[PDB]
Amino acid sequence: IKVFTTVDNINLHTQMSYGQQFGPTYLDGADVTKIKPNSHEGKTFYVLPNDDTLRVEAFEYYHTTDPSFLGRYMSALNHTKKWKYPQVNGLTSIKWADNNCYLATALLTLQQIELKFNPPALQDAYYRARAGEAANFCALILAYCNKTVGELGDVRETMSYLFQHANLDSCKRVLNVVCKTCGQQQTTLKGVEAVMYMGTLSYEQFKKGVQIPCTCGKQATKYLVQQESPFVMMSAPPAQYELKHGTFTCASEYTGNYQCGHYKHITSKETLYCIDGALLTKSSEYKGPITDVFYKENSYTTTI
Ligand SMILES: Cc1ccc(OCCN(C)C)cc1C(=O)N[C@H](C)c1cc(-c2cnn(CC(=O)N(C)C)c2)nc2ccccc12
Ligand SMILES: [Cl-]
Ligand SMILES: [Cl-]
Ligand SMILES: [Cl-]
Ligand SMILES: [Cl-]
Ligand SMILES: [Cl-]
Ligand SMILES: [Cl-]
Ligand SMILES: [Zn+2]
Ligand SMILES: [Zn+2]
Ligand SMILES: [Zn+2]
Ligand SMILES: [Zn+2]
Ligand SMILES: [Zn+2]
Ligand SMILES: [Zn+2]
Ligand SMILES: [Zn+2]
Ligand SMILES: [Zn+2]
Repeated sequence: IKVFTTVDNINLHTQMSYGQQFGPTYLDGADVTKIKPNSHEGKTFYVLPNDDTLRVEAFEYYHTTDPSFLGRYMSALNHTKKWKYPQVNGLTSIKWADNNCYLATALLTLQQIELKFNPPALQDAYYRARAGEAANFCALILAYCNKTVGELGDVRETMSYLFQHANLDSCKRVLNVVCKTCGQQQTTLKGVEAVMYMGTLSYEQFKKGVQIPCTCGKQATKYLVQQESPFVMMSAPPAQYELKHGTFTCASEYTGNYQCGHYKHITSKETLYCIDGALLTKSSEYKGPITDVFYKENSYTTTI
């Protein structure tokens, strides 16, 4: 049966009654390697790279040479295609399934922050996600993050993985630490390290100064001097926090114990919204266990 095989669903290649024929083969998420070619006449078949043309084309689309990627990608795709993606306040979320709470919180965050992905696979799926088709994008996140369906995940970890696979070259951060004995030292962060900070949740507290230790046991302060990024992520261990409307963009809510809780998404619009997969809850002021707060920026210069 004359059929079409592909590695990226972009460049298509036109190739008896699948392992001996093509190797590991997939058709819409399902592993058909142990099947025989009927209704599968002319359909596009995902195959593993086995020639140089497909090996080089696989890097053009996925920017990876790991032979496990496609297998881990189609393995996650079998579940994500069965997931439901409701539109909650103009945003695509995921109904609870296979411990996808941290994935849904990451999907809502990405729809509200500016990010340009370097791999065309992530970028092309990023556009399809905002439109409503978030299956191919959720599976790709699991593949790039080396995570599997059902495994427990962390929002700060998953975002950090994606941030490295994205264009944050123009993102700079000029920090200044001063010591009561050593003196004043200036540091500059560029890329993924310039948009993230684990420690405090308040962007204003980062500007006013945060107490950190130097080589000397004496306490030093670290304050932000210059920031040049479309957004910043502020992270801290889960504690109680009051989120004021208009002072932030979106925030992540973790409830439970280490590697044992449940993630919830909070966003700021005309009023504070709380998304729990397919559920919605409004509030004027919010207070709860917040672990990550996202703030929007463009250019900031300190007064000190
Ligand atoms: C869900 C999940 C999946 C994977 C995951 O991987 C991380 C592994 N890396 C290193 C490969 C982590 C998490 C997770 O829990 N993250 C949340 C946000 C989190 C939660 C907590 C936290 C709550 N209560 N307590 C108390 C407690 O546990 N007692 C028994 C009293 C601790 N502390 C944290 C401290 C630091 C960072 C995150 C913390
Ligand atoms: Cl690369
Ligand atoms: Cl499922
Ligand atoms: Cl869950
Ligand atoms: Cl990349
Ligand atoms: Cl903001
Ligand atoms: Cl949970
Ligand atoms: Zn070709
Ligand atoms: Zn790349
Ligand atoms: Zn499932
Ligand atoms: Zn990678
Ligand atoms: Zn010193
Ligand atoms: Zn010092
Ligand atoms: Zn208000
Ligand atoms: Zn959960």
